[PDB]
Amino acid sequence: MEMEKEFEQIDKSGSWAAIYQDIRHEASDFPSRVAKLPKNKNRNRYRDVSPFDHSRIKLHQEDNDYINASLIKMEEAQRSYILTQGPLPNTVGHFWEMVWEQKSRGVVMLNRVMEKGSLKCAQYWPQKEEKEMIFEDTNLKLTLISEDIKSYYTVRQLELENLTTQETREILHFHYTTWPDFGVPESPASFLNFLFKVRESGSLSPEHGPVVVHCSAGIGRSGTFCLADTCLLLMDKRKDPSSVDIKKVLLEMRKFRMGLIQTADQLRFSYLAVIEGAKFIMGD
Ligand SMILES: CS(=O)(=O)N1C[C@H](O)[C@H]2C[C@@H]1CC[C@H]2O
Ligand SMILES: CS(=O)(=O)N1C[C@H](O)[C@H]2C[C@@H]1CC[C@H]2O
Repeated sequence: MEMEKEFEQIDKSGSWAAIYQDIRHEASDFPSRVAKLPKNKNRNRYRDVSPFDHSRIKLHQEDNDYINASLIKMEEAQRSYILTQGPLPNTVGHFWEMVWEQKSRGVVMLNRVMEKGSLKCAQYWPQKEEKEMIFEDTNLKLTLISEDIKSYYTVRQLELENLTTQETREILHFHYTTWPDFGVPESPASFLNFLFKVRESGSLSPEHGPVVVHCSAGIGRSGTFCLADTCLLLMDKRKDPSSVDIKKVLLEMRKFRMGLIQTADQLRFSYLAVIEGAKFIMGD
């Protein structure tokens, strides 16, 4: 079925939970043996969210190459994404090592450091220009260059230096700051505006390594971001945009990381975002 009228048909019939459970039942199951090794326990935030072995990002290190991060490669859309958990106190150096080694231009953050009165990820970037961060375990230096605070999101320019080689690179930090502590946003307008700002920066384009996108677990809000982006790109590429099937795209992405889209409300929100976004691109 088309999307916008499949949407109204699920609303009127109140069957979002059943649609979402079908996706959970059909989703891929692949091994994650490296994630579960005892030496990696303090490298995982949640015991039930792990990268698959076949798609995990490897650190360029011989001691321990493990990080909780997955490469999502979308062949028809010609886009790739790295989805990862929010960094832990003992993985902030690994996080920036991955950004460096994978040649990423942008980092997309969809959570606040504290939500619901608890810590959802480490403070992993510097908050003042004159107070830079040094990660001694991976030999990197990170400096805040500029910060632009807007009503729904903040963009930061960062400098990452590989202290072994003295090479430097400019990284863009795109921080969506207004996702509610509970539920999903009422309108997708600010989330779509944010997606378009990431696109306009070059951070999603083939002349760079994959964008790094995270929330707390790296599957829920993060899944919504890449699902919406890929569906909108496919609608632009194809002769028949109504042939894009958001459930099929989501199942394809779940071949590369488990659990993408965590609730039926997130699924409904993803439909809403793609529907509204397709009108602004031109459509209607
Ligand atoms: C009732 S439902 O399955 O269709 N469903 C939608 C409803 O709006 C509420 C509660 C439930 C699941 C998500 C949430 O959106
Ligand atoms: C058919 S589609 O547009 O919904 N779609 C094609 C796209 O390339 C992805 C995901 C999905 C089906 C498998 C794969 O080819």
